Amino acid sequence: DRQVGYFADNGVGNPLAIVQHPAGIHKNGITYVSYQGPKEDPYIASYNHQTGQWQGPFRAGISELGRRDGGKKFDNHGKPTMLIDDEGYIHIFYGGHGGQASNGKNPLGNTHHGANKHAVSKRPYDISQWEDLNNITPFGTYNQAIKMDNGDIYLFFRHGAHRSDWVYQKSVDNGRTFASPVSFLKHKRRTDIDAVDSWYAWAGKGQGDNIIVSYDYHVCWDGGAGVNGRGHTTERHDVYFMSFNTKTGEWSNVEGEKLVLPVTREVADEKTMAMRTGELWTFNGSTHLDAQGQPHIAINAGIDKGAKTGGPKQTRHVRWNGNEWVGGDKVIPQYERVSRGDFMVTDPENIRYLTTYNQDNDAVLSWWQSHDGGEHFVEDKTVLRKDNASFAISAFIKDAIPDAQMLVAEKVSDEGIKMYLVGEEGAVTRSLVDLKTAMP
Ligand SMILES: [Cl-]
Ligand SMILES: [K+]
Ligand SMILES: [Zn+2]
Repeated sequence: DRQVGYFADNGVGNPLAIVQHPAGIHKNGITYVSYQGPKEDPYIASYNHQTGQWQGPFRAGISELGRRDGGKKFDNHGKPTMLIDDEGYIHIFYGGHGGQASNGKNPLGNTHHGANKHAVSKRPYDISQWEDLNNITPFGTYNQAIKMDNGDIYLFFRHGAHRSDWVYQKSVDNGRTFASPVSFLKHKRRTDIDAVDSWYAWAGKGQGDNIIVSYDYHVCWDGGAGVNGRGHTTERHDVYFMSFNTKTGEWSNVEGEKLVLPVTREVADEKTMAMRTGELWTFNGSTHLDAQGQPHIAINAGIDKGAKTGGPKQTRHVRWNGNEWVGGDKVIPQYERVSRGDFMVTDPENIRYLTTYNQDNDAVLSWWQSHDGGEHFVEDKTVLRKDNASFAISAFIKDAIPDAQMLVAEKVSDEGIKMYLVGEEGAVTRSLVDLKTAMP
């Protein structure tokens, strides 16, 4: 036998992403991890830090996205999001790319394919057996699950495909029933151009009973519209910020001004804009508060080189300094390829990213540290590096301990992808004999 750096070897497509979060959660000495496996089904494993033992992976549900007739080989939008409820049941939200006509008429958006789904463990703290609840709307993409101190559960998602509101559904009974969706970002026709307001959001815990949300704007062009008939692209710009007080129900901007829901583009431009990106095209990141309660934002942006996706985008750091939004500098200086990363912040000046980028054809995952509030970062330890590969990463694990902070997928082909749990220094290893016995 020997120890290997990966805990599973069956990921497909992009098995992880920062937007589907948490992908993993630490509780009581156990780190639970989830990722997208064969047929885009959600798989879950766990590591016991005291005994050194891995369990799983086990399949938690059956995704429609892996059973489509034709189309893109892998969809990836239904990779899993995890939550542990106050009774210890593990919930997995997965499978959705906006629903389809067979599910109904979507009253808050359009559709695409794949009903959004919700599985729960049959027993508390036991990842081996699952049951379906599917008690959330099927018209969902981009699940983000948050549990408050009182046990209430909020699931944030886009209520359909592009031309859809962003919503949450709230449960007060440990995820067994959910109230109807509440729209917090509005989609609607623009009156000045042939496009629809569309959004991408990342919701996370704030302090106290607050949830914080960073988001970018998608110019969702009608077919044949735009410059020289360019038509529909992934064009996105800018980054915005707002907060949700879950006790009162009210939303506000960084200065505490209250917002009427759902927030429109016009209100957002007036009240919640955090950093304009000019002509740069964006891909949203994440947001976290510093020790003074001030929001910091990771936003990816890059030059539009004429592709349907614009061009490669690099992570940049933005923060509220107490009086104004500042920043926008790239985390990796002078880097012009693709970078992604999540960050931790303590004092407002002290920010650390765990970021992936490529050097030549090698995939790198390394820590980058700033002590000047994100104007300059310096690379510190590399936690994982693989030749002839690229990495997909999760957001930081909920309540992570130093040994197990982020999930990484070593993309080489689009199947058989090795999955890694990494900490401050490197991977949490697994016995190869154990892994082979466990792999389904
Ligand atoms: Cl990119
Ligand atoms: K990502
Ligand atoms: Zn669109």
